[PDB]
Amino acid sequence: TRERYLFIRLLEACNADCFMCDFALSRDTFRFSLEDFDELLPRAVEAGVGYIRFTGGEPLMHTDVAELVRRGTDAGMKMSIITNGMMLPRQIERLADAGLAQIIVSLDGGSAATHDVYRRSPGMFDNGLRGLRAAARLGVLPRVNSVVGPHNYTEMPQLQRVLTEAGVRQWELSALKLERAISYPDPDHVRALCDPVYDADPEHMLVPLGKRFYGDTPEEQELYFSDSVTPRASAPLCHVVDDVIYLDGKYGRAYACSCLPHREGDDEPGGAPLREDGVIRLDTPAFRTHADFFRTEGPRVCNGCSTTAAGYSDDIARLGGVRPWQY
Ligand SMILES: C[S@@+](CC[C@H](N)C(=O)[O-])C[C@H]1O[C@@H](n2cnc3c(N)ncnc32)[C@H](O)[C@@H]1O
Ligand code: SF4
Ligand code: SF4
Ligand SMILES: [Cl-]
Repeated sequence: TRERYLFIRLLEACNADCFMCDFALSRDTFRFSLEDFDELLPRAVEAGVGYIRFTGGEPLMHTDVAELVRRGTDAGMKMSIITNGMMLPRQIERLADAGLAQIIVSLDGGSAATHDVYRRSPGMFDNGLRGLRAAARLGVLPRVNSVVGPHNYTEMPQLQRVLTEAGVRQWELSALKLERAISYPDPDHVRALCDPVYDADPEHMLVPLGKRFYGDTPEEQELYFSDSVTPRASAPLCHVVDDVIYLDGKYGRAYACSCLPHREGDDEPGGAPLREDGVIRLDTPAFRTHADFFRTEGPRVCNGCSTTAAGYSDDIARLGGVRPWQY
């Protein structure tokens, strides 16, 4: 059984104001605690977890994030953090010294003049870039997450060159996800500008993980551009739900992947309880029931999947295994 990924949404509070995210301007007060993490760590070890990725709102706003990285690393976990990068240059040295194995910075444009507008945070792009360079110089694996849609797809060729030159080693490029329909004026022009990004030489240009954000097959691309269904795990089964646990810290919920799958006709909270009788328990029968539904139904019903997760599941299907840091 494979090294699993544990996501912890440490908090919802954030310091940015992204148009597409429910946590924009959140001052929410929940903070996943060091005490919660100490109870969780042995459960994660015995559940087969080899990676712990902190996310939420903005993990660098969590005052204990470096200590959480320390304790995770001392238990043999590969620690990762997803950040908008605003505070990354100030904290990257302490995070690297605490054992941080990977930093993920979210960049949604090819320059400060566009990214800082989309996140309404002047200086965020430059600080993210600084932090990525410093992370690489400190031996931390640098990855970038990008959310692409009709508003920024023309910037992706430029962002590819920026990331390549900066020494970023992984790049998730995945579609904007919204409740409302998302339409592009000219899908052929999206392919015209972004096919060269995926068709670049992977040893000279950084090529995104997994599937193309608009789909790999004509059928996937038709479905993305016409009915706003994003690419998802293909074939008959989604294998991500065996290797990923996502903890919504604030509520009490564990999900079987980081896109937090929800049944259509289901008002109840998604996923499964993180606690049974106030005790943290992973892979509970309720969780396995949740994961089993999407293992078989995910490829059919999931509308908010990511390019990274879809390519991960497909490699398990085609090759029976994944490389390190493929999620
Ligand atoms: C919710 S953020 C939290 C971590 C950190 N604040 C950051 O932005 O990197 C986690 C990831 O989800 C992405 N994301 C947020 N809203 C999205 C949306 N509506 N559609 C697709 N991705 C989204 C962000 O760009 C980010 O890479
Ligand atoms: S910085 Fe991250 S958590 Fe904050 S609003 Fe943007 S995507 Fe959401
Ligand atoms: S297909 Fe569904 S359950 Fe599987 S990784 Fe994608 S969003 Fe998650
Ligand atoms: Cl890949």
